[PDB]
Amino acid sequence: GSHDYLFKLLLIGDSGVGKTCVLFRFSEDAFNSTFISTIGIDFKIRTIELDGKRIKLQIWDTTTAYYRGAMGIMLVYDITNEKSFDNIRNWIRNIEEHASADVEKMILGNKCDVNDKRQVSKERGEKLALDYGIKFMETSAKANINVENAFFTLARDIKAKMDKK
Ligand SMILES: Nc1nc2c(ncn2[C@@H]2O[C@H](COP(=O)(O)OP(=O)(O)O)[C@@H](O)[C@H]2O)c(=O)[nH]1
Ligand SMILES: [Mg+2]
Repeated sequence: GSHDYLFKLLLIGDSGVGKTCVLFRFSEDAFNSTFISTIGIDFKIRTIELDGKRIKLQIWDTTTAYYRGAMGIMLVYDITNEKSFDNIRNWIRNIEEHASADVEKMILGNKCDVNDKRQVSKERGEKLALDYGIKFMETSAKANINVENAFFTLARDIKAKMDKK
């Protein structure tokens, strides 16, 4: 090594988009468990393996002094809620103002399992992401679609930058 890695990640997005479920699916493989109380757990930690190294992810759930340690940000909307998607512009603008200069970013279109109630097309999300030069994927905390993908991707981008300088 013998460097150790702890990446502080932040979930941000409108109330109700699934931030807490994303966090608890990734860290406990749970969704609407009757055994887990989520109140008021501020973060969860999961360790992943990258390049043979054990990377600690400290993932926080819901102005500068708010983005203080954050190295990566998941910008979350709900594919069944157009307004939550529309507010992503605003979240991006806030992050640009108050977060670290080079914070790594990713947009998540969550609840992609609810296809009969979809209000935001995958195409709309992809185009918005492409416009800001931000990575994108559709997720489901319920079905465990792209939740690991999202975190592994962001972590890789943080590590790649950190391993340069
Ligand atoms: N079907 C489905 N429902 C979800 C998903 N993620 C969250 N939810 C539901 O959406 C609601 C809001 O989720 P929550 O995690 O509390 O949102 P938060 O306000 O962003 O913390 C809850 O009823 C969740 O069960 C998902 O991927 N699929
Ligand atoms: Mg929550």
